[PDB]
Amino acid sequence: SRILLNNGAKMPILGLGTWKSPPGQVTEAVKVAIDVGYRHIDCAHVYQNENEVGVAIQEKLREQVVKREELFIVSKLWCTYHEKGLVKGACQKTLSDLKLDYLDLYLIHWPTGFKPGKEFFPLDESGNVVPSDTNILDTWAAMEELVDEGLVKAIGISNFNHLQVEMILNKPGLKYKPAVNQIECHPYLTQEKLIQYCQSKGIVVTAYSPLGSPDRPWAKPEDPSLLEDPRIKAIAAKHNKTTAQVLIRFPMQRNLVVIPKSVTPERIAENFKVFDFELSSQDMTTLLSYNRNWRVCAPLSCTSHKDYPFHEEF
Ligand SMILES: NC(=O)c1ccc[n+]([C@@H]2O[C@H](COP(=O)([O-])OP(=O)(O)OC[C@H]3O[C@@H](n4cnc5c(N)ncnc54)[C@H](OP(=O)(O)O)[C@@H]3O)[C@@H](O)[C@H]2O)c1
Ligand SMILES: O=C(O)Cc1nn(Cc2nc3cc(C(F)(F)F)ccc3s2)c(=O)c2ccccc12
Repeated sequence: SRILLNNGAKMPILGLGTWKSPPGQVTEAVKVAIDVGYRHIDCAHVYQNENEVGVAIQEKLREQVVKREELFIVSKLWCTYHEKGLVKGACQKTLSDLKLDYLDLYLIHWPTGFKPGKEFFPLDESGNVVPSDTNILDTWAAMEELVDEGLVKAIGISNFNHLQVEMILNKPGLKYKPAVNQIECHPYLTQEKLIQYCQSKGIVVTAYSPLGSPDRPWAKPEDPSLLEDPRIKAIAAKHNKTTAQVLIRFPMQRNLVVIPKSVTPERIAENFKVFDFELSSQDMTTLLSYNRNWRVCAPLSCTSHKDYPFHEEF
């Protein structure tokens, strides 16, 4: 159920995603997730619900359902906080909201720095994202100070291409290698080259949007829909599982961590019931064959940033 990180800690391979979970419902989702066995929760300041996630963890600690040491809590440094002088503050905001004294894992959320300010997505008069003049290495160094201060046990990156990861690995005077690279990954975006790269460097990959993010706010009706793909439904039916269950078990058999999101109690329980079956060799091969290089997260508004990650092949 856990994968060994390069800081000596073990990370639960199945976690709960919290992007688009309203504060209205996320407290309940987390409480239930913890009741049915989740120990990993994936969070972010930009998700605007960390207080409410905090509320649920604190209550379950107090109910004596779980202890802190058994929980693996992940958050992410948003783009507007890449300046080295802003990083600790941003982490401590997250810590305070979550009502925690440490994070198990803190990620650079995107490789791209945006103009610091109140707005999460600063756009100019004409809709282009306004970048900041930060660079990956300076931001990484700032992430390193958080480990050395005991605020976070591990640090990592998200949405970095293999050259951006290589930049960090080759940093003269590097203090900590990234532990995790969290990237979009599912049968329509199978990431074979970037996964092979990361795992060859002892960097654990976390798969996000594993169900295709049907609730992503820019969805178009003509877009491919993983959960409704009849080819996947057919794999599911043969195993007497749901398509979500197939889609969650798929990265697990690639030695990935996976973080499906739900606020629906029934689905939170369903999604965790994936350690009682296996996908066969043909199933895995079949699912990888559905790759189309289609991304949930890849906005036109960011494509001119110097650090945009998705120009490179991988
Ligand atoms: N690092 C980054 O840049 C980044 C980017 C995107 C996502 N992430 C993380 O990855 C997590 C997962 O990705 P995601 O939120 O984009 O989407 P996802 O997990 O692929 O899909 C979530 C959608 O699927 C529905 N769903 C969940 N379980 C289901 C089931 N058993 N049957 C049918 N529908 C089900 C959910 O509905 P209900 O909730 O209404 O039940 C929701 O609409 C995020 O929440 C976030 O923590 C990180
Ligand atoms: O961030 C999440 O976890 C989910 C997420 N994704 N996206 C699509 C994005 N695509 C990006 C692309 C870059 C890029 F690096 F590529 F330029 C940088 C930043 C972003 S945000 C959003 O617009 C968003 C808005 C609010 C809360 C969460 C999200």
